[PDB]
Amino acid sequence: TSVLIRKYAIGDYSKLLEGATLQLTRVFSSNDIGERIELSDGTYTLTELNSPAGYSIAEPITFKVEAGKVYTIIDGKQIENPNKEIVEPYSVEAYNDFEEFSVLTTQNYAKFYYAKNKNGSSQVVYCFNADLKSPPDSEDGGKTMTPDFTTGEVKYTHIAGRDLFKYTVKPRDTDPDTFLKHIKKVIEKGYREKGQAIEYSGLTETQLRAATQLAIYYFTDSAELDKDKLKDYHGFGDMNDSTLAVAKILVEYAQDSNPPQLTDLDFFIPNNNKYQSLIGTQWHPEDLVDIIRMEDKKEVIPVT
Repeated sequence: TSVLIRKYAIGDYSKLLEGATLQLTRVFSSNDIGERIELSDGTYTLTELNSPAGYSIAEPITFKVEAGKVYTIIDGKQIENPNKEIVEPYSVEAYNDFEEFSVLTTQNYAKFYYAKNKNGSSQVVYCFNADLKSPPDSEDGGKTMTPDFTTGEVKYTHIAGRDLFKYTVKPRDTDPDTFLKHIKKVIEKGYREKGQAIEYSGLTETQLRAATQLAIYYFTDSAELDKDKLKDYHGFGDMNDSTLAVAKILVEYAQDSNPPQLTDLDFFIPNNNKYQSLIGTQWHPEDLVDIIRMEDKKEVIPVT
């Protein structure tokens, strides 16, 4: 089974962290794409022999390879590897479709966000960080690559939508597994596909899309589903009463005790920390490989 060892800096996933001296029980230096290793079945340990400058030594990672599957093992618990990522990081395009015009109530929603799948199709995505920059504007609705993607200024890593709590700025939740369940349930009952059947009476596709986006913000950024609070909140002032009631339905479903009906979703992380990460609406496992992810805490010593 193929694995890629990747070193990251906690709180800034815009690039891999190079210069970490790492040891697999092989010694190597963490690089910018990852260290590829084909391994047969057994139990392995990754140890940071030396951190880069300004970073602390991370705890060792124990993982098991067994029959084409990888499992991370932390304190009496064995879980399927949460980190499944594309081999070429920061190489996928996402865009905001400026060609698409459709009102939320009276104004253009103007938040029609998409990611490009490997085969050139597109999937609806939602912003995961209300305060950060939306994916590059595309005047022609994704038909051509934006200059931000082509120049390499804004590109995304496609990962499996697991271990997502770390990407949030003001999470409502305190438990990452509960958080993941909430997110998967909003997506499940929300707007997933152009042309889908909208079952809520009177609602348009754009209105369900908006309600879905706000329901995501409810969990990622602790947005309040209150008309008076939404007045000046990222355009949601234009959301009508019926549409906010559906946002509330999405949230209340997500919060209920039932397990998510879907399994895994695509997620996308930018190579620019000013840009939002994005939660997807589809699942493309074909390009994802097992990552052994290790993350380093930056030190912050007061300059005296």
